[PDB]
Amino acid sequence: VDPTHFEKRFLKRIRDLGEGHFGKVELCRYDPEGDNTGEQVAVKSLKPHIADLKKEIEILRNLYHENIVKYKGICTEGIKLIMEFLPSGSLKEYLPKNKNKINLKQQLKYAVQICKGMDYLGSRQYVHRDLAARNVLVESEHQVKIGDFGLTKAIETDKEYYTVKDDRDSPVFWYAPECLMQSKFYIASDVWSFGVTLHELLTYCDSDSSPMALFLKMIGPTHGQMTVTRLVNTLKEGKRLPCPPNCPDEVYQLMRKCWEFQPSNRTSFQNLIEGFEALLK
Amino acid sequence: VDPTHFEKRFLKRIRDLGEGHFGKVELCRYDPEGDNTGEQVAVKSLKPESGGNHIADLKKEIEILRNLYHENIVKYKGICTEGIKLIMEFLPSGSLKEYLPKNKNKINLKQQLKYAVQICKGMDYLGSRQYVHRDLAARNVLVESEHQVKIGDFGLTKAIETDKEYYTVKDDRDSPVFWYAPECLMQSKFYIASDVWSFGVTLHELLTYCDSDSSPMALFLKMIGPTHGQMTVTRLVNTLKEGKRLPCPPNCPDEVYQLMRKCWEFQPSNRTSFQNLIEGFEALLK
Ligand SMILES: N#CCC1(n2cc(C(N)=O)c(NC(=O)C3CC3)n2)CCN(Cc2ccc(-c3ccccc3)cc2)CC1
Ligand SMILES: N#CCC1(n2cc(C(N)=O)c(NC(=O)C3CC3)n2)CCN(Cc2ccc(-c3ccccc3)cc2)CC1
Repeated sequence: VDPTHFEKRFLKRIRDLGEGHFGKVELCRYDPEGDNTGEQVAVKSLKPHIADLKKEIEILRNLYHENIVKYKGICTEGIKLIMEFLPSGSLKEYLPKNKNKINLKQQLKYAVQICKGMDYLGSRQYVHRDLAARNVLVESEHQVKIGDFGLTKAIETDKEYYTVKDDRDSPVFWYAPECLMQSKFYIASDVWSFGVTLHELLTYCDSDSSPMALFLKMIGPTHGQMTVTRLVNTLKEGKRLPCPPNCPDEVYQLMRKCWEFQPSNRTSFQNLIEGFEALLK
Repeated sequence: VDPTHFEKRFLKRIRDLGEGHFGKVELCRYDPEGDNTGEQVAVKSLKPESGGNHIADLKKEIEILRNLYHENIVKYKGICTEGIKLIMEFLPSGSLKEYLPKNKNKINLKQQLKYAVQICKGMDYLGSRQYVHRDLAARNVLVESEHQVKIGDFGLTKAIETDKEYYTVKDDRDSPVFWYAPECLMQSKFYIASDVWSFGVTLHELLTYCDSDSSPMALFLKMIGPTHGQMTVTRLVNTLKEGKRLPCPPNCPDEVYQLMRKCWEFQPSNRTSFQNLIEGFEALLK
């Protein structure tokens, strides 16, 4: 018996966790005894892209880090990705609900854990390209995990970036200017996304101070097909998301190093881990 | 009786000639005698659910056109007030987009260069009055006769301040991006030199008889290509940064393509002027 082979006939749908417009992530129970005692799993599948999900499956199968969601296996009819279920969900769901329990010290420990997870990915020559609070899962009050790798791409040995072709669904309010301007994705681009994610974590993912809400207030909400060129212009003039309420200036200064215009001038994940650990002493 | 005062009760709507986001231009007959012998007129008006600044902007447009007098600018006729309406002459041939595909056999290169000259004279008259047009495209160039064109819409026209070189725009979501200079796409800044860049695109349209399969939009989307209703403009900017331009129209001589390329220098200060373009076409027509 292969423990990473899930039979379709025992994978019972409970409900949806998430949707792109090419597929979904569902809560199922793997229940081979038919009595509802089976483990709950998160199951990624396509609407009725296949090559892309097969590559994503193969990336996650071979990642093993305490701050990366666990691969559990596949269901093959078409193919489904079986992952551990984290019932606390993303930081976007968990933080608004748990402000009273989650103080600054705990936010800096989640930041360190996100940086460790990201630096392990970068070490395997991957660029994530979708690092946001909605993709960071809460394992417990004390631990988070990167929970989705839908846009993760390999960087070829002795290249520095991956160039993207399908960009129409880009999370632009999280993207470094080289991604907006030239569709180029470097590890330094994930560091820029991490700065935005840290901004979300420090605002407890409140929807009224999201990266999108705050950038739209800055550039104007009614520019349609010009939205992205105004955002790049704004970033060109030096403007950045403001210091979160209650956020100490030396945390804000580590965030700002994620957002130097030029990839080569941004902080490393290792430098961020050291900065946060210094603040935690 | 003011001949520029059109009474609503005599303005009979016939059909739509054009539609934007906030208003339309309609073919009407102004028929005071009630017997269908009145003149046909083109009528610009706002949609009911109009919006914030649209009335102010149409009233500015009306004052702009009222005081333009040039043989290659559509003629103001008057207004209708009740929800103000701009009354213009009606040109039954329509725009180059309607006319050129139907009339390839009679419109040869010499006639195309004369139309280019007449567009540049109209544009240089508008520039002379400190206006930037910001919408110069074949769909806004009307055909008076086989021998004459007129610039027939001023919906985006603005005054450049005395001792400024550009106008900065804020309402941009409906921009004709495949006609826009990089400084318009990147900074929403509009110079007379920006209208020169649009003129070069409009020349390309004229030289392709406005065929839809070689439109500026079709040719740029095949270059960049059809990516997202959110990243399209930043790919287009990148394409232009790298030096890519619309190719030479089939049958277009290189000496005409070279006048068109002087329109499309990346830096506004490096682009040809309208008076230079007129000179170059006139040299070719000799
Ligand atoms: N991490 C995280 C958040 C997502 N996620 C994963 C888990 C987990 N493993 O437990 C989870 N948990 C919860 O929501 C619990 C109820 C509170 N949410 C995973 C991504 N998904 C969005 C998504 C992204 C990509 C696709 C997709 C699939 C195939 C092809 C193309 C795109 C589909 C959905 C949102 C939920
Ligand atoms: N020139 C030219 C082509 C337009 N146009 C003007 C005329 C004319 N005077 O004869 C014309 N003629 C024809 O089409 C004949 C039948 C073949 N077309 C005018 C502009 N319009 C587009 C447009 C532009 C702006 C607005 C607008 C109105 C109010 C508020 C905001 C925007 C509405 C429509 C397209 C047709």
